Amino acid sequence: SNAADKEKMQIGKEAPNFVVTDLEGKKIELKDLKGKGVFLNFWGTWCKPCEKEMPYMNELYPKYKEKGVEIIALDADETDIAVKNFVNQYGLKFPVAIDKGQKIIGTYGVGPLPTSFLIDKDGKVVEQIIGEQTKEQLEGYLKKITP
Repeated sequence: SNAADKEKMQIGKEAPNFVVTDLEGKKIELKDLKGKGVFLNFWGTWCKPCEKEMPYMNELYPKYKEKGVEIIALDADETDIAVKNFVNQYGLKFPVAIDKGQKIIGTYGVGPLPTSFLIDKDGKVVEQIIGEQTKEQLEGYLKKITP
């Protein structure tokens, strides 16, 4: 079997590492991002609260990226075509990746979408956030994990 079968997300403890390819073909490994805050967002193109908040994230991203915060938007296993088209129409600049198999979703215990996790520079999960957030709200979270 695999040890990751029994990996577990705990508030105030190290995030379950994962490895995905983003839509620009680039490798993301969560552990590689130690030194940065990470806003880990689980989403979908059909989820209206996800759709409405993602422009907000997009307007916040340049601001917080320089400050060493990464946004990783994990899509809930839709097609490459459905997702590339969504990202395209919105002009998203932050990393987007499809969680093939919904594996990472399972590891993270995600049900309702959208769900976000705040991961700080140590790679510790500090907060789990459920439901659509406002731009003001999102910026708050992003400040909370600025390195």
